[PDB]
Amino acid sequence: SIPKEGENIKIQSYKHDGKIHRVWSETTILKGTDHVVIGGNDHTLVTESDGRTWITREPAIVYFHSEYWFNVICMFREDGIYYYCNLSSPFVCDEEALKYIDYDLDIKVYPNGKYHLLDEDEYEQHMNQMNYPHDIDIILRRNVDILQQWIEQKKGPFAPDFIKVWKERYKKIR
Ligand SMILES: Nc1ncnc2c1ncn2[C@@H]1O[C@H](COP(=O)(O)OP(=O)(O)OP(O)(O)=S)[C@@H](O)[C@H]1O
Ligand SMILES: [Ca+2]
Ligand SMILES: [Ca+2]
Repeated sequence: SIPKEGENIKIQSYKHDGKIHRVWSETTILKGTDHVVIGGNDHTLVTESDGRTWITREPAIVYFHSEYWFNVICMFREDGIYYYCNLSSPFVCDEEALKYIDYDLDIKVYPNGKYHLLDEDEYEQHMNQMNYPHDIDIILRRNVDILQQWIEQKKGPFAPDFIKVWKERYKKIR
């Protein structure tokens, strides 16, 4: 169930109601442990819930954790490193894909370190429409606070040395 280094995997995101949200066709595995999966992708096909497709324009390093309710996408744009963080179930991985539930809230981090919590409106609507249990609401709000602290502390994928190591490792394997 732990992906191997050099493996190309699919990533499948779902909503709480079981519907597919988004699928990324190809991510190369850089690190696979029981707790952490790091991958890189570049010009991967992306499929939306209506089947519509688009191809990513730039490389990304992706960070998944088995014990935290978020995952982190690290983007290399012309004026520096952008992060897009999903609030989410932790991941599971099987032969089909690395899989998680998308829980609406998102955090964007700019090259200057500024972060913004996005999609409180999306979250409120979906939590009512799909009847998220109280304990999911508590865990997600706890994990928003944990993720803001990781960003402020430059912990995990927010460490500049993390970016140096994995961006170079992906450039070599690709
Ligand atoms: N797994 C991924 N691999 C590569 N790029 C990704 C990945 N996930 C997100 N991105 C990039 O991160 C940015 C935001 O991701 P989106 O696909 O917009 O996700 P999202 O923010 O969860 O959207 P909503 O709120 O569900 S419509 C875009 O630049 C994406 O290309
Ligand atoms: Ca999201
Ligand atoms: Ca969202």
